Amino acid sequence: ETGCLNGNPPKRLLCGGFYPRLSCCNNTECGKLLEEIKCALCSPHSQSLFHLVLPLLCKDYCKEFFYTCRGHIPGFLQTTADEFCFYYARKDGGLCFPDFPR
Repeated sequence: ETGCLNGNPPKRLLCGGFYPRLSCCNNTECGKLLEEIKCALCSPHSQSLFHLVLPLLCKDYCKEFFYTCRGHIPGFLQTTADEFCFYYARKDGGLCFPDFPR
């Protein structure tokens, strides 16, 4: 199931706080969330995470991201969390971002 957005699968050993052993590679709370989402490219399931360009978000994390970054991101005041997560969160509850413990 693992796969990088590159051609080759991940390599076991820089986003090391999220994917230390194997990978593909503001002071606000929204900034920390933007760091986490930034490190989604280095995920071993990044090819499956990417099927605003964001990985398939978990529902709870999608609500948390929307409410935490609303007002800092253009257009988040122009939509509800239900529609935003309807477009960006994964529905089946399977493999979603974040795919690391938190």
